[PDB]
Amino acid sequence: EWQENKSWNAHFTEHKSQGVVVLWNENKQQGFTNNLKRANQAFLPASTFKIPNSLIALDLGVVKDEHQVFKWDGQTRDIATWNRDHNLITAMKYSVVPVYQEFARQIGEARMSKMLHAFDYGNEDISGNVDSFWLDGGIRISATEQISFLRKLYHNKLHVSERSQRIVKQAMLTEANGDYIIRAKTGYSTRIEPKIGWWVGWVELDDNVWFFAMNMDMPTSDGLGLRQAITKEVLKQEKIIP
Ligand SMILES: O=C(O)c1cccc(-c2ccc3ccccc3c2)c1
Ligand SMILES: [Cl-]
Repeated sequence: EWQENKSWNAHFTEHKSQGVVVLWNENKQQGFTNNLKRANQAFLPASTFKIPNSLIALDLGVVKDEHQVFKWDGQTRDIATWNRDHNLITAMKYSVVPVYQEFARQIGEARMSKMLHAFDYGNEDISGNVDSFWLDGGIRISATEQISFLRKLYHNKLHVSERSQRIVKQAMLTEANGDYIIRAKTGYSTRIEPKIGWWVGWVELDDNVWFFAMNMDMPTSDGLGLRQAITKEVLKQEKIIP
């Protein structure tokens, strides 16, 4: 059951942008969004794919645990934080594509495809290069589809071990204070139009969980901070966070 609240569009327009925020109240099993059409439009997941990618790599033993070090390959890239050693935690924190590209190559197309179908993840289509299909291949996912996937992750209901799901939820940790915990993952899609940014995850409260998934137009990297800012303004508006 779903309600459309066009008043949230103000948060996008104030910043001369366009996008969708989708909220899900777990206690009440009710969803909310500013744009039901865009809520169900499928986009490239980009670095939000690092969630399913981590789960599969851990569950197959490609990644031993969250401490295993993935050594920088020595190739200088334009993102400074990528030119260093990483573990699962920091690789997630800094969206370190090269690390996850090597995961995908070791996972393999066959096992990746099988796992994404078991996850019911998006259109489950890995068409393209195994090490970049989530950036410029055929895989697509909508904001509402992100929520269904995330809800299964939260409840340890995905078809991987509980350990794998706990580790990935730890690596998703983004913000925590006395009022809430946010576990989430950002995304930035540029190789295929329209260029968008993602932010998907959930807000843990004492007595409830609010799942969220947003995407917005991102013609330039200058607006990437709006992914979190716009999401948080909606959360504040709905009195989910002070
Ligand atoms: O936020 C992310 O989720 C993310 C995921 C993957 C890559 C990048 C990325 C890539 C190129 C950039 C260029 C200019 C400024 C920032 C840039 C950031 C960000
Ligand atoms: Cl944690």
